Amino acid sequence: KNRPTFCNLLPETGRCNALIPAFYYNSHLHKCQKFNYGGCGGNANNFKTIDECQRTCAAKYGRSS
Repeated sequence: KNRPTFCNLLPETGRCNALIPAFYYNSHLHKCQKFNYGGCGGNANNFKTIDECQRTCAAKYGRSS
């Protein structure tokens, strides 16, 4: 019943940091935001780009063919 609001949740890199296309939605920004990740931690809020980040936290767009 209705999705969660993890988009507001605060993820964790895992005491690390490295250039990686990690992306998630920010309510204050009302859009997606890219964050840095390496491979130590990782919370629910964490995608690979604005695409998967827009269909999971934002609305749905035309993506099939």
